[PDB]
Amino acid sequence: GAMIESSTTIQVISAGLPRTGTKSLKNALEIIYHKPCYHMFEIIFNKQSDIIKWQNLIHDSHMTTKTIAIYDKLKELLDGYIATTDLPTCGFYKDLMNIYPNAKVLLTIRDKYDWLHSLRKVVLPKSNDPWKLKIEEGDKVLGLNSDFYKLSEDSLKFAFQKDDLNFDDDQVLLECYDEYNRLVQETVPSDRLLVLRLGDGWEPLCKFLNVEIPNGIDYPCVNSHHQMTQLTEQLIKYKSLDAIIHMFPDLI
Ligand SMILES: Nc1ncnc2c1ncn2[C@@H]1O[C@H](COP(=O)(O)O)[C@@H](OP(=O)(O)O)[C@H]1O
Ligand SMILES: CC(C)NC[C@@H]1CCc2cc(CO)c([N+](=O)[O-])cc2N1
Repeated sequence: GAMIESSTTIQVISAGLPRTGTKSLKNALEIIYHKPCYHMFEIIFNKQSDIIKWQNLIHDSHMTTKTIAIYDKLKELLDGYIATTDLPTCGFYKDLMNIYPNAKVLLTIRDKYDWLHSLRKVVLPKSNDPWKLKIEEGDKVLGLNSDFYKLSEDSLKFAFQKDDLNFDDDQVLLECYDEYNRLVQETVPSDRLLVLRLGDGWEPLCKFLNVEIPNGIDYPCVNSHHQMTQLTEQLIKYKSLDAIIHMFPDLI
């Protein structure tokens, strides 16, 4: 197909929750558009200064005139990106739809129990889980402090629309997961939505986006809980990111 000059603006809004293939999608979108895609990894590795901006945004977003102030902040944060995935953005998908009226919406989904088990190993271990101590240690090596965890928890609460949330309760999380995914499919016009099951790969995505399947490039498969466990252990061992970054080429 012909090469065309794509606009550097948000073209794709992904509503999928963490641990649903969002980093693979981020990588795939960057392969298609040759511009960056937002993801929690963007905050952790490139823009930790964004953390307080997202926290402020979530704080203001329970609240027209104040709507515009928030929408402007949302635009500032996403400037120069061509897509959004993952926390903290995914909870804002309805607002992003208004701000970027020509952007299409994706929903990444998977088996709810596989999701919960992935989440527990990586994002939200039970507070009695000894692994949680390793996660906290690896996080410190990356320079992630209490404000990062606050942003993580608050943006999940915001996505699930729940003033508080027993994070140690599987049944609660499973119910929020199903309800969240259900509400996305109800809220977004089917013309504007593509639902992607883990493992679907390039074809339905590229069709939806009217682009050619990348030549000879397999659809990304990254950010497994096994890989994140290795990253955590390596961070603990070497006490820096830069010491090991060459060992995780596509992941980061
Ligand atoms: N192309 C692909 N095919 C199958 N699973 C994939 C995949 N890309 C990512 N995943 C899975 O999606 C999860 C990561 O999602 P996210 O990037 O949103 O955190 C991981 O699940 P597991 O932890 O169960 O291995 C990872 O294995
Ligand atoms: C030791 C290091 C690997 N820990 C970082 C971890 C794993 C990556 C990660 C990803 C997300 C969302 O994709 C969130 N989140 O939901 O805020 C938190 C974290 N925290």
